[PDB]
Amino acid sequence: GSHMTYPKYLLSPETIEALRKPTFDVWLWEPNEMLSCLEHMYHDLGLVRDFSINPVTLRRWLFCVHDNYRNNPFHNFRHCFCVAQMMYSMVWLCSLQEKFSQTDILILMTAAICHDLDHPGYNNTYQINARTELAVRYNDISPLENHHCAVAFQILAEPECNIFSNIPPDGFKQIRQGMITLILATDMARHAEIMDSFKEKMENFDYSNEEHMTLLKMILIKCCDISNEVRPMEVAEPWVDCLLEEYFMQSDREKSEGLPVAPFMDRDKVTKATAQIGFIKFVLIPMFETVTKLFPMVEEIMLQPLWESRDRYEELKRIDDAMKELQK
Ligand SMILES: Nc1nc2c(ncn2[C@@H]2O[C@@H]3COP(=O)(O)O[C@H]3[C@H]2O)c(=O)[nH]1
Ligand SMILES: [Mg+2]
Ligand SMILES: [Mn+2]
Repeated sequence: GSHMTYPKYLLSPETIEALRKPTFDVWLWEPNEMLSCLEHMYHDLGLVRDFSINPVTLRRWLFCVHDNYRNNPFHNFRHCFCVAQMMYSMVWLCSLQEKFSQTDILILMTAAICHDLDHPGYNNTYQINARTELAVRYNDISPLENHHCAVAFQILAEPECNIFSNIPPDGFKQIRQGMITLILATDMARHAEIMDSFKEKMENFDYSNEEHMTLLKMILIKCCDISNEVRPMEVAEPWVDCLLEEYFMQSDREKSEGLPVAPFMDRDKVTKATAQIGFIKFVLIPMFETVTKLFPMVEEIMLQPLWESRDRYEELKRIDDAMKELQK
């Protein structure tokens, strides 16, 4: 309803409102628009207010985080924007502010933004098997994730980027610990371990028990990370071709360098459909089923799109298969 046009990085009222929901079209926007969005999130969640974040530093820091993501097909700035924007969505969808402190929100949000810093676009198995410098550096223990985390704090140690410069040190120590746990929790090698620890607490969940809360925070960041398929089908789908783009780059290389190839990155055997049916049925549906025991509104906003996406890929596979029966 506006009297004149604004530049793009002046988000409109429509965009700001849309940003609260997981229907948001994470493809519409260029990096500067995404930066303004992340910025708005910090103000709107009251984090600028409650941690005295100098607002120019907030901007400088985000631009700096941006600079430290690489131009990978999948593990890129736009992916961290998805993860952060889904977390933002979740704060509203689950009323996380009723249950969590502002320090906990700061952790969730900053860990979402930082959780894949400087990802080289080849996973931990490649690093370990190739004996990369990262694998040697981190002794084969969640090397990518430990690195993302280290880069996060290197950025924050530069004073012009230090969004925590006005938090007292006890606060800093606490945010740092949370963020480390959360970013490390994103390594999928630990998925069943973390899911088991959570389910065990979920036998008698207790919002006043820090250990219960830490596990909830780890499940929350894990949901957000692997949440592409929760989004509308037109927004979700292009991500799968990016993921395969990386997975196939890795397996080419592995083949070429004599290293073990994983069959789920095997060009000859893998399909969008075959990639997503299992990942939806046996990773995403069940994780969100348990979150849903705490947050039942999660069913309708997030389990439904997943059921729909599983059903669609199942159809797709039926036709892809028909189609390779014209071949070979
Ligand atoms: N098959 C499939 N795997 C995914 C999908 N989304 C995330 N993953 C995997 O989950 C991993 C989680 O952390 P990263 O974001 O470091 O790398 C991710 C992918 O390997 C998806 O939509 N489909
Ligand atoms: Mg990761
Ligand atoms: Mn990620």
